[PDB]
Amino acid sequence: MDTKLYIDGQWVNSSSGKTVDKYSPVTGQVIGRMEAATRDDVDRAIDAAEDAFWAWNDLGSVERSKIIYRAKELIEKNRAELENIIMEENGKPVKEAKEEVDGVIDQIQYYAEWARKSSHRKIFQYKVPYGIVVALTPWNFPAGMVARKLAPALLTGNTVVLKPSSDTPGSAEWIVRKFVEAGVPKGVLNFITGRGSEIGDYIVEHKKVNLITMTGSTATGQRIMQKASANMAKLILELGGKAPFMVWKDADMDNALKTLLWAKYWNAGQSCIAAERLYVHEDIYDTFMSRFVELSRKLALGDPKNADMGPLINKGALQATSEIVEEAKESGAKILFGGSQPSLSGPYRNGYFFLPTIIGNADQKSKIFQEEIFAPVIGARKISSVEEMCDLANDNKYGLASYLFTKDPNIIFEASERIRFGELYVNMPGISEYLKLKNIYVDYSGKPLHINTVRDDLFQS
Amino acid sequence: MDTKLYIDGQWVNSSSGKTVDKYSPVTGQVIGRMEAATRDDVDRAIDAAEDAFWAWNDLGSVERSKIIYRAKELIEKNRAELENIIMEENGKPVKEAKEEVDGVIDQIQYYAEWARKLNGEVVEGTSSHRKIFQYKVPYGIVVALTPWNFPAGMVARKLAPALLTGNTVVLKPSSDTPGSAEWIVRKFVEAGVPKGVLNFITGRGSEIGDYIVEHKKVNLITMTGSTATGQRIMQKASANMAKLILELGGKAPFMVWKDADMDNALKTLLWAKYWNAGQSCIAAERLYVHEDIYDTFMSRFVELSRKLALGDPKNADMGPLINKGALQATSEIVEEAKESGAKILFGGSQPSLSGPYRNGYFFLPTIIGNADQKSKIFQEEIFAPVIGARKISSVEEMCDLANDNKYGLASYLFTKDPNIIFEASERIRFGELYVNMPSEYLKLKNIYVDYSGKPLHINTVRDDLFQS
Repeated sequence: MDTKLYIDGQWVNSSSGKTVDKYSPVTGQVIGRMEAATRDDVDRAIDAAEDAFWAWNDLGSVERSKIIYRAKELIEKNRAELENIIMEENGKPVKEAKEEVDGVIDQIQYYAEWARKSSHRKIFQYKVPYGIVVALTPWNFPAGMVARKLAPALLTGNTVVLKPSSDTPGSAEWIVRKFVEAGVPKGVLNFITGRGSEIGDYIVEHKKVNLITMTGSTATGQRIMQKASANMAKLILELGGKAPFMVWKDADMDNALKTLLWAKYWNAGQSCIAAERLYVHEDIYDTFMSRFVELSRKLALGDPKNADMGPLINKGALQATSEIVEEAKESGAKILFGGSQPSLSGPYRNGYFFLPTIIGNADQKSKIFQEEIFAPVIGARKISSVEEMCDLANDNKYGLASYLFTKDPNIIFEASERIRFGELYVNMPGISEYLKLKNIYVDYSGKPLHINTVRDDLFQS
Repeated sequence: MDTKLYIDGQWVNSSSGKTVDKYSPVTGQVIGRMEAATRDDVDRAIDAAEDAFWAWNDLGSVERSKIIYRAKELIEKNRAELENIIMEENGKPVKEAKEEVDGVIDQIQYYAEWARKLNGEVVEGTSSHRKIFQYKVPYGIVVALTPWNFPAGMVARKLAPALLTGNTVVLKPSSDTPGSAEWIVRKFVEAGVPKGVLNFITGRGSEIGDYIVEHKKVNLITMTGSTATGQRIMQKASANMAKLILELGGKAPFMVWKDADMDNALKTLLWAKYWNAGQSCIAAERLYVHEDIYDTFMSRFVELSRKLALGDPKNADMGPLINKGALQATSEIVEEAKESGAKILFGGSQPSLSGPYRNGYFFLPTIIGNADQKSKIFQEEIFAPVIGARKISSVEEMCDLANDNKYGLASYLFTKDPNIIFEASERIRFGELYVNMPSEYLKLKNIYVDYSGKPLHINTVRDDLFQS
């Protein structure tokens, strides 16, 4: 499909006339185009948003919620199309796509459901929009993330300029279209595609932007933060991590294995909570590793209609992965399975597929263990004590997700405090952020004021 | 007084040996010294904090609260000393100092009172054999950057809650007001804060400030000060991804409609501009008065200003500016205002005071008319006892004037028309509107547990992989 821009209620082309090609990660062939927006286009979008803001605000939450509900309904009616788009653009297995769609739907529903939800001195506390919201959605879940971003912002009465990832405009565009159909007014939602190397910074630091909501890589987040010093925007940033996966000697093996499989290979490891480091107890280690290898052997790559795991999002990512693997190799590491592209028939051989890759002889200090991978590759390391394990877990710049398999309650308890991570998943696999409080303090006594530091003998005249 | 560093439980000197002189804003003479910490010192402090963190955490909230209470009590016992220090370092009128002290005490009390009240929570999972445990935990190592304008109160605001929530702290106060901060730190130590939990670093920000901000091991930065400084801090923290708590002042419009209670309004204005010589985040920075009363009001204001005494904290109504530099800046601003049309209706210079006080950094209450809405006086933060005034003749116009500003934190309105008040509640785009009157330190972490002890079924993991 060819995607366009949506600026002040119209589908338009880039003002410069430039486009960017969209490649299929399944075939490696161009399958679409998107418009490469200019600074000018961005500005226009922002202006539109500004214009629409007050009107949007005045409609009240209820009306907004109605619209949102309608949009959701529309999406539900045509979910198949969305699923197909997802399959095209990201190569996700069908099941995964379906799941994502479901999630999107549910989140929309949930966000809609928040609609309407001295003695002579009072404080009035209103909760009001921030104003103009810029939404940056990463292609990890190019629909789900959009849903997360757009809905609540919209409900709280903010106007929006959405820029999706250059890799996954299509889904986002579709969503936008759906929203428009549902009755979002002109200027309330604007859609801007384009290479971040040209416009991303500009979009971030623009004079009129009030809030930025973003999910993606840490570096990108950092950059955004740096930029926003110009306009003092409120920042909502989710920036992934390097989740340790810890399996103690007493773990239920099968379950653990399943969890590991999910954690690494769901969306080919391209997640903000994916298993990034494997730590297994020395007593079971070897056996466990084999089992894992065996499991990996059985996963099919290729067509979304039947594959267990999809491709990486683009050529560049694939290349990076390859480089990482090479680095691992050319520094001692044993590749226990995979470590290359698969060998597939027909169009699929030029897709960006990478084999499930498992690495031993793995240095705790190496790139494999210290830098985010975001791909179906993991290094494994033995452990022999709880404290040691904890130390290993904590030895990272990133602290988002973590996983633990054990039946020892004490250990679990201890990790609850010792593992310094935002989520710990044990034996298993926000709306207010978009509102600003304003206070109005009123004194209606009508009596003379007395202020400690102002002498009242100034007012016996 | 000569202040020092507190690093890993010891009072020490700077590693470089260098110090910075502290001037009295009342006399303009050097009255003390503080140590000019090095990068190395900062690093050491950070390390100490890191070391102490776990121990501090393990003590539990209750113990921490106890300590805090003790500290508060100690402060109360010796508040006079603190007051005196404040008077020395900032030249605040005695009353103001007292008020500040009171505030400090109260905030400490309040923060102590949250012990055991931010407990964790247990909520339902996605089945009857799944639970999600939500603990509230410290961020870790906190850097606290306190300003000079409320050099005790701000410290109190920063240190207490952080300490209670189980964070360890490296405090750097303003180079203009180390003494109060130091005293507070000492008090805390006396109360029983353990080694490394609280570290105190003084030093010129031009050397170390950036370094302190962007250090690898820092988890949270809490700061109050100027907007530019805040921006800089933000920029720096891209290096370490620290959680930021920033309070950055503003340019508060002061609006007086035709039906205002005159006297009260005047009093409020006086408070707003001249409290702490206008050196406050929510101080009156722009004056808008209704054309029907304007002239009279202005005179009245002028008259009031005439009556305010400057000089010694023991008897003055208003204190000096914090340093020579600030004074100079103020002077420059005034000159700019002059050399571009403006009528100085009163003041506009240093006062004429006897003895040592004439070399202090006092500036007269300054009131300016013929004031351009687009000028520096109306668009850039002043933070001094100077204000420009402008007529208004409609509500909409007034609103527009108010909103025409880069910085929007506080605002004041005097009127008896309810409709107007209502309208401003939505039309004035400011965080606080004063009408006819003058957990951040905790991180949530989740633990998801499945206890079923049964085989898991995950849509995308085929169970036919485990029929062998």
